[PDB]
Amino acid sequence: GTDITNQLTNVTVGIDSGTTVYPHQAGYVKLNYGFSVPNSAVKGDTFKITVPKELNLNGVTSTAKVPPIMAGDQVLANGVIDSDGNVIYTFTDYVNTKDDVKATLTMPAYIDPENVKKTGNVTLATGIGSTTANKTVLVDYEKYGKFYNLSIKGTIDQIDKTNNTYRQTIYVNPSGDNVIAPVLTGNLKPNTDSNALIDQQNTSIKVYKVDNAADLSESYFVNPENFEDVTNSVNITFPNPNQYKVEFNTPDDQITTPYIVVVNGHIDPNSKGDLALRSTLYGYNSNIIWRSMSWDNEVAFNNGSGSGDGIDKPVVPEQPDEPGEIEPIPEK
Ligand SMILES: [Mg+2]
Ligand SMILES: [Mg+2]
Ligand SMILES: [Mg+2]
Repeated sequence: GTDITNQLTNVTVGIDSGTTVYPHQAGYVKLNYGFSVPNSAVKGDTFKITVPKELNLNGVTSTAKVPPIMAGDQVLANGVIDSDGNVIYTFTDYVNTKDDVKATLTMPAYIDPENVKKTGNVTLATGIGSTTANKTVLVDYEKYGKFYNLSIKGTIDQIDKTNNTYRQTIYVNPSGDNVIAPVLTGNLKPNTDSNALIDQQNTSIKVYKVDNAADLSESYFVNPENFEDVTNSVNITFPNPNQYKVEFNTPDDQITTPYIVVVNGHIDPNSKGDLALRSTLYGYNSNIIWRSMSWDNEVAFNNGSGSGDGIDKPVVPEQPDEPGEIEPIPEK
């Protein structure tokens, strides 16, 4: 179990991405590593990759998998994230019989909103031993949309091209206003050829209640101690084609704090369209006027380009036709 980090040779480390990264358009940076393994290495030896706290490796959730390093079709090393957030790779028995091994590794890295608190420049740094790479990038977060007492901010946190999935978060009432009888709907962005498939089989939804608006930062981060899972209290349905509906039904029939809706859905691999979505928050004000406010999220399901050029903005939809009723397709 010798830490041979300093014994690796021909080491290269790099950070690749555009000058601007868009976390809510499934944007991420690519961390790359290259190195030659000394022949003295044996099964059990390890090496450490220094990871900056500003990034979340391989995914936006804690369950993201650390990819193994390969040698031909054999696993060269298996990695794990330690208590410091760094990655520890442990060599397999491949090094016991193979000499002159040269390896590479690329891991997508997402912006960690807990450590990047608002739109601005951030200096990213990663490395192996004394071989480090640095890059300053501009991280962009859009302010939430607000129409009367209805505020909303939708996102697309990441997509998985091979498994045809995507993860989206919708921040309901980030402004902390008073909303009576609120309802959230998620549709395909209208008049577009969206590739999303929204239904009971393809869409998993969880809802969390935030203690207060003050607990939601400009990068939309909420400390785990300030939100709790209330999926049991809302009514989730899919009343129309490719549309989900979340009725909050709180005890007072009013919400005064933000709510986080996490959507894990799927894409139609045979669709030639992009992942285009429109989220709409409905609600009454004190004067019982039923209104609706939307937010559009769109990203190309190409994977080729990191991100950028997508869509992440507010949209005022045609207001509801009937009070208390949602629209099958929120246009305008
Ligand atoms: Mg060896
Ligand atoms: Mg982090
Ligand atoms: Mg706040």
